[PDB]
Amino acid sequence: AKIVLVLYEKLYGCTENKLGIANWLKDQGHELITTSVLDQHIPDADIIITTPFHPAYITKERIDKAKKLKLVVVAGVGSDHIDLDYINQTGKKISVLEVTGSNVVSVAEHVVMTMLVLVRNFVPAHEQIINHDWEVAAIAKDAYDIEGKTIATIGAGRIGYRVLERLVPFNPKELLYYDYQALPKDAEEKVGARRVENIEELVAQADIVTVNAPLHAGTKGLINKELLSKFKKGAWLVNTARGAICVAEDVAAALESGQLRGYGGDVWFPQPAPKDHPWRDMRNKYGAGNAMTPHYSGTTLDAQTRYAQGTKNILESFFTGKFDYRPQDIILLNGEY
Amino acid sequence: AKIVLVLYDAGKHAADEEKLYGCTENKLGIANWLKDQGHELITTSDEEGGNSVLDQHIPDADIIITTPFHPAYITKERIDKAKKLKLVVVAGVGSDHIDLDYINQTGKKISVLEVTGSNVVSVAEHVVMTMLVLVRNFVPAHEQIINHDWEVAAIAKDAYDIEGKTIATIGAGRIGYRVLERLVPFNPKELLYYDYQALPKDAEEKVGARRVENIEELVAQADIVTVNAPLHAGTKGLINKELLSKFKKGAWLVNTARGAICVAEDVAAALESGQLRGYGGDVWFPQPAPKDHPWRDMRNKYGAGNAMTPHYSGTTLDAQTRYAQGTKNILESFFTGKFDYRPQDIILLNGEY
Repeated sequence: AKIVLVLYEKLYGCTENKLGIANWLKDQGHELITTSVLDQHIPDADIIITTPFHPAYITKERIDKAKKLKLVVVAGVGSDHIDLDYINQTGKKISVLEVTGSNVVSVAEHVVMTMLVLVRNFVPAHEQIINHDWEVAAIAKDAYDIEGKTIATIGAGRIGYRVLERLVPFNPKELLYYDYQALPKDAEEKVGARRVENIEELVAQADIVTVNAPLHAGTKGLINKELLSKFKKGAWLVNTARGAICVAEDVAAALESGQLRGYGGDVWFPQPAPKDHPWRDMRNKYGAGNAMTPHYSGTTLDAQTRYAQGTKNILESFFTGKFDYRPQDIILLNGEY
Repeated sequence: AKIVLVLYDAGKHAADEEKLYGCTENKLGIANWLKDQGHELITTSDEEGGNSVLDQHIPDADIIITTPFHPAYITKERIDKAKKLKLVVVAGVGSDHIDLDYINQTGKKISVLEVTGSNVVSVAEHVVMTMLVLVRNFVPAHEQIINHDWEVAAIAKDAYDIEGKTIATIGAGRIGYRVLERLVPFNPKELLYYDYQALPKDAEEKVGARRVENIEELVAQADIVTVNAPLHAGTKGLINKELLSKFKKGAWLVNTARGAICVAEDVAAALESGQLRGYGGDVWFPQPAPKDHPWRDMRNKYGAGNAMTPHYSGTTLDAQTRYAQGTKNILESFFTGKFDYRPQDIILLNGEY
């Protein structure tokens, strides 16, 4: 097989380290093309490996030109950059696989981290120290405990549920969720969560809201002026799902107005964020309430180790012709959903 | 009765937030209550040194109320002058600014009360937050954003999950234990503790904790170390060059206990050299921290690994509400002559432990 790897020492998901699989592949007798050129090699690539952290767009055109293409692998989780409906439509026997579950703990941790950072007002506290100041009242006047807060998640899938699990020992007043399906009843009692049936009702009673839902027509621009006006005044909002779920200027406006006390997360639209993106400079009235990071929560070194191993497991299932894939990793199995 | 209340001035910040009870402007929310009861409340931030408002009122104060976040040093010399003193209250937890020893050894009839339990959840949250910020490399990541940069690889190269890490606490009291409880669902490899007494086995198992009998073998195996112990002869300068050398290489260290438990320059050294990947916490010595305290500018090889804050973890608005209420409850027990204090609040009761 000819394999095209698109990226950008426990680092793996960069074009210098090659998922740590460069030798794993050559000593199996394969040719590895690693790039950050790709269009040169698509006509004869049997396999294309991508990363959601520097996504190569597997467009309609590229699919067309890929006459040998049998397999696209996402070394991580997220297929937004692959034209899956087109592959499906073509009738071509192209499998698309991802390392389902490899990102979830990492992002769930990031969410809880961000909540604590916003709630406890960590950002301006640390900024005082490094700027050689000390004024405790300036920090404490907007520092709260996460204990006693009502916390709501929009989406209770793999990431959202793991968020709830990590919140349980923090003694929130209550954990709430909105989703398109019920959590299995045992799973629900294990975190003490209560399902709320509509989004407006959910956000109205929440001190902290976290967005853990797929981007689709239903969630695109979901967090807009109108919805934000139904949040508790002074709520904290975290989003590590997708940038496009929020209306960027609407969020910034709600933070400046005090509708939100804080906003944080590591997802942006457009991404990578323009130098001028409103979420870089937005602050609450106290000059804080911003816990934005670049999109990295799922590229910790521990995550990368899981992506590397998972990519090998997928490749081995393909090379052997066993196709003994994990049901959960399959996005398309020979063009089929 | 005359009550002297020593707190910080919050200035502009006390106007911003009604719930900031622990400042001179807001007076623990008890000023009108005391007034309606006919007591005289002197509220001050001026605690040093001799001509101070505190020292002016000491000779006839019946009650002195203090805060760990701006501690009035209730020294032997002040105790001797305080001819009317019957009660010292800590509006919070922490009594190292008060000469308990002298009161107890003399047998002077002075009670010393604190609001036990009111601080613990706040500090425990702060420790877990600080663990996450360090391990996940949050500080330099947030810095990229506000600086108008975007370079994921520069962050990801020193970013880990907390899952699968070995995490050890030095001290398993009220705070150390609540840290362990909050770490359980993060799936660490193992939770460990060092302490001078064992946790009961039910408490140990609730959190999957294993006792390690000495600090050297505790830190030797821990990816993350958190210090949750009182300052005494066993802990003063505990975290020094020698002990640091025994830490797992690239460890993260969190201290929300007392600054003097660490040797400051030793921690800075271990961070620069890579013995520690990160250090964070809200405690300093001296305190407040001088503008040139080494923990301000210290960083790891990548210019990060610093999650220090000023000393505030126990003074969130939620904690202040509990301090203010607990203080009022103590004063009520005193004023009524019931002396129905919560047993856990009593440090000394008329000079006796």
